[PDB]
Amino acid sequence: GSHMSSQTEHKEGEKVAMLNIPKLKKKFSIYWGADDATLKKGVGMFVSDVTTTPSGGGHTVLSGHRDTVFTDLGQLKEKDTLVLEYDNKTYTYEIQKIWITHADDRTVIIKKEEPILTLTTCYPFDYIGDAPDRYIIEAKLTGSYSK
Repeated sequence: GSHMSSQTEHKEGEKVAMLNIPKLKKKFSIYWGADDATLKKGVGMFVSDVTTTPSGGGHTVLSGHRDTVFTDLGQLKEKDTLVLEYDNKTYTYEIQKIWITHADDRTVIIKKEEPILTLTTCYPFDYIGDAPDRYIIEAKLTGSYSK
């Protein structure tokens, strides 16, 4: 009963926002939800009754994996910033603190009464599936743009 398909409303596996890095001048496509079951997508946004998208003050969680090392040095730093594009609006975030937590850390996947961007990734080649310790990049919204 999956013959019918939908494409227009916020749906998991669909591009809803784009992640752009100014310091590293790197860009990544962020799709609604983050299905780890399939390796089709690369980066997905956590979706839960507590997790929400960055459209104006909310808990934003990013999910990704680590492949190789290139600009990781500039990625992990409070001087780095994460720009998110949503609804033709650009949100400017800034790395506040970087640490590592377990994949079962709901404290980092809870709800936030403020616009905070948290990135959780890892899935190393050494470990198959959801690595035990995932890297966490915490960032807060400093500026926002709207066109």
